[PDB]
Amino acid sequence: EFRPEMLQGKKVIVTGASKGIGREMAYHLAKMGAHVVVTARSKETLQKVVSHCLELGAASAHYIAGTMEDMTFAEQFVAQAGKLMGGLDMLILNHITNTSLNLFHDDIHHVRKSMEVNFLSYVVLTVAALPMLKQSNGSIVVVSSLAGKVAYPMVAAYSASKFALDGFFSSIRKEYSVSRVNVSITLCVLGLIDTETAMKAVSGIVHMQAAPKEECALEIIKGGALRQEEVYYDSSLWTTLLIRNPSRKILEFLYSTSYNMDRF
Amino acid sequence: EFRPEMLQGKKVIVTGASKGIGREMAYHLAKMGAHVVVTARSKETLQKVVSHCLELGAASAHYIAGTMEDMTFAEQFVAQAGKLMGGLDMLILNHITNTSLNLFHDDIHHVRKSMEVNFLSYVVLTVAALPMLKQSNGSIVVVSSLAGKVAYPMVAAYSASKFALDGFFSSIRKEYSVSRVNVSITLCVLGLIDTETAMKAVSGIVHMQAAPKEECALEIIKGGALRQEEVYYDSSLWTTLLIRNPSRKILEFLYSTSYNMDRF
Ligand SMILES: NC(=O)c1ccc[n+]([C@@H]2O[C@H](COP(=O)([O-])OP(=O)(O)OC[C@H]3O[C@@H](n4cnc5c(N)ncnc54)[C@H](OP(=O)(O)O)[C@@H]3O)[C@@H](O)[C@H]2O)c1
Ligand SMILES: NC(=O)c1ccc[n+]([C@@H]2O[C@H](COP(=O)([O-])OP(=O)(O)OC[C@H]3O[C@@H](n4cnc5c(N)ncnc54)[C@H](OP(=O)(O)O)[C@@H]3O)[C@@H](O)[C@H]2O)c1
Ligand SMILES: COc1ccc(OC(C)(C)C(=O)N[C@@H]2[C@@H]3C[C@@H]4C[C@H]2C[C@@](C(N)=O)(C4)C3)cc1
Ligand SMILES: COc1ccc(OC(C)(C)C(=O)N[C@@H]2[C@@H]3C[C@@H]4C[C@H]2C[C@@](C(N)=O)(C4)C3)cc1
Repeated sequence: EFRPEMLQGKKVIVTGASKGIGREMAYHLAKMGAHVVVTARSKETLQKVVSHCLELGAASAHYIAGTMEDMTFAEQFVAQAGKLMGGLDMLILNHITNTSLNLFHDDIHHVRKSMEVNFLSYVVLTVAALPMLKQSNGSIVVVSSLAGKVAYPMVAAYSASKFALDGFFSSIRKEYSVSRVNVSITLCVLGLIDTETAMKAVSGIVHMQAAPKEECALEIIKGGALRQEEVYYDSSLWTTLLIRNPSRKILEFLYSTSYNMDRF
Repeated sequence: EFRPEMLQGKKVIVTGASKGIGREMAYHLAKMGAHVVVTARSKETLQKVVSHCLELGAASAHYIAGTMEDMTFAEQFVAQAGKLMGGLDMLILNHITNTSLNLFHDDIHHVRKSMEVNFLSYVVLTVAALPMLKQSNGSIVVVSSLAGKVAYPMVAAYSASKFALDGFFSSIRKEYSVSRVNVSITLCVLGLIDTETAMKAVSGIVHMQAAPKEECALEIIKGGALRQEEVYYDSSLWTTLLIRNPSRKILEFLYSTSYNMDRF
């Protein structure tokens, strides 16, 4: 069972932590006395998150600013953050590119950028962070959505990227398992959360309950620290008891001996 | 219920039809006396597929050669094919970039190219083909894998792209449904198929039964023409009765009224 002590002194990276769910996570970690490196593009809002992080009692707090469109930056960032904290225990992958609810017409530029930022940079960051994470037997935490398990209209490019995350990360989990690479991977499936970006975007289009930004953030941190494979968090419990797919876990198992990894 | 007559005189595009499942589909279509435009990179193997297509009694048969890494080409191809057949009734999306079973290490180049070819060009091709497809109330057929519904080790990049397909195309289906855009979308989930590329790649690593290239090709064509949302095709029937996810269909529905499209 979870205890706040678990994060004490741990070295954690949070991406897209200038606002919303990201920022809330940085604050939780600050309260648990962890080492924290935060990132986003806006260095003003990032300075402010760092200050409050030190206030709340973080072991240390730093930021590095830059866009996750830039794959060179994503690689360099992880290294620099590692040197700042002298190692890495948890990689919380949270950022997403500016997106809004719209019918898809011919906006290929958006579909591309969505894969580039929401998915591809998550990979680039994982590659960079893995050596340090093997060292500490750490954790990767990937923030996904209900849109990354079931289909929604108006978030097509977004949904695609969030689906890709499940495919990739659920796949390398199986690789790590048999390679005895001892890094855990948590995929967090979130429903509507009352962040400002969210509430603006869904206003007048979608209607239903939003779950609170603060509790959601903790639920994520909880799941990663307890090395859970998935965290489900939504207002409706009917969702949390239907979003699960035991069929898939069974299939992935019946297939599990039908290949042979020993060769690697 | 299906009948070969349904394809008679229809104008159909098949991608990656120089070999394997692609080529088999082009032959089935030729037998049903359809118009056929095929594509891949290799113009030698493409000439050959065209000849045999004419032989089997295609209403017409042509090829256009070029790489689907090139997004300009994917756009131009659909247009040229449309002019050749004077319209378009079915878009069979089948090609994938060269891939093999391996643990993921740091091959970002591959992950990228995989999204570029296996997913992104599918979108580019859809955008281009949609005006003609609205005209004929046609069909889009998207070739996916069991790896695009459940997680496998050693095909991480591949799985990611095939997951993305489900997310994007399952999403725009819902858009088309309420926009009264009358183009059907078939996602074909395939298990191991005895194509050469497949048999070589899995040899010594994976073990189990492959389903025959020819029957698989027809099952796809069948599903698209009967405007089915999904086709499942695998050796094991235990798969076909476990791969289904009725929970998701239920959730997508309970959510279906909780947003309001009327604004678009
Ligand atoms: N909010 C919800 O109801 C909802 C629902 C389900 C799942 N989620 C998931 O939860 C996560 C966080 O959502 P949120 O609501 O907190 O979003 P948010 O408020 O918009 O925050 C996104 C963060 O990402 C950063 N960012 C945006 N573009 C970037 C770029 N190009 N490069 C680097 N950083 C960038 C932003 O900082 P800068 O713009 O200053 O760079 C910001 O700190 C997302 O992964 C989302 O998929 C959200
Ligand atoms: N085979 C299986 O057991 C298996 C299992 C599940 C799902 N599937 C799915 O079934 C579909 C077909 O599989 P397959 O076994 O027939 O594969 P395949 O034999 O390797 O054929 C792939 C086709 O794509 C073309 N292609 C490759 N790279 C290309 C590029 N960059 N640009 C344009 N065309 C390119 C190839 O022609 P050129 O190389 O000459 O360009 C070839 O015609 C794939 O989408 C795959 O995901 C296959
Ligand atoms: C069509 O009906 C629906 C659409 C969307 C719905 O919320 C989801 C659970 C899918 C979700 O994750 N939405 C996110 C997404 C889209 C938008 C709102 C939210 C924040 C977001 C952002 N932070 O940029 C902007 C990114 C529910 C229902
Ligand atoms: C780890 O155990 C497994 C791995 C892979 C398995 O087959 C799948 C059902 C996932 C699949 O779709 N494989 C495809 C894929 C990988 C390889 C073989 C096949 C053809 C392919 C190609 N045509 O390039 C080359 C593309 C089953 C089991």
